[PDB]
Amino acid sequence: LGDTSKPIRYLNSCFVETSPQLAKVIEIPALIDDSNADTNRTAVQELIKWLHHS
Repeated sequence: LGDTSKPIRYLNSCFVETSPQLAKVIEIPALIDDSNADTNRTAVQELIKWLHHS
């Protein structure tokens, strides 16, 4: 229930944003839109591609 226009931040073991390949935790700003209860398929596609050998 947030804003579906923010980028995706990648976090390593530390608290500094780094390269996507050397990342540990994915931070999705929002999934369900706060305007007309929409859904964003970009985030799930990125999650699917990242949850692999990357």
